Amino acid sequence: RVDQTPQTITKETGESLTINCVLRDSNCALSSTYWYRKKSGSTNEESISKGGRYVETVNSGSKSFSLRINDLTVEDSGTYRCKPESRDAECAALNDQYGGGTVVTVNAA
Repeated sequence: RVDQTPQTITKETGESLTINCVLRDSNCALSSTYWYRKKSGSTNEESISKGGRYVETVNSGSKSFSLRINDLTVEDSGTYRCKPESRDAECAALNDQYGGGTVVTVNAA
């Protein structure tokens, strides 16, 4: 199970936010990690390219990974989710588990 927190975030333009995910109840190693977002109202789930304003931090030992997004704009509003992937029947079945989502609101400032 992927525990993603918080469930909602509201920030002003220019601020930053951090989402945290932890893979629990699994024997699987945290090998690879992915982040996705669907812009508010949109159909399209987009992959998030790590780097720049999107700063991922990983702790392999605790199977925790977080995304800090800096310099927020209105266009960052959306639903975000995380997904681990493992290199074991169970671990093929970690590349099917996602975090439960974070609704992000960034207000014009």
